[PDB]
Amino acid sequence: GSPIKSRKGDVLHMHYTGKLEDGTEFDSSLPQNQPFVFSLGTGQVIKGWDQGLLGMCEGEKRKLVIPSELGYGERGAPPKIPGGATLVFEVELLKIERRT
Repeated sequence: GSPIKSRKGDVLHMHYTGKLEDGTEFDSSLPQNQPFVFSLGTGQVIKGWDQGLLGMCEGEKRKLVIPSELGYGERGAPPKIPGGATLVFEVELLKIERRT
C-alpha cells in the first residue's frame, strides 16, 4: 500500500475546529458535522492553510498556529475573528478526491 497525500491542486474535505489564542473556539465543522471542501493551493482558503496542509493523508490530524498575516489580517472576519488574531486550527483531513 501507498497512502496518497495532499498536494497542490487536490480537492480536500476537511474538518476543522478553529480557536483563538484565548482558547475560545470561533468556528468548527464538527457541530454541523459538515466537512469544508476546497481546492488546496488556489487561494480559495487562507494562506496559512494553503502552505500548511501539504502532505496530509486521509484520517490525519494537524495543528496550525496561524498568525493573522496568514489568516484574516488586521481586517479580521467579524463576528468570530478579531482583526489581528492568531488562530489555532485543529484539522482533520477526511478525504482527498484524487484517490478515487
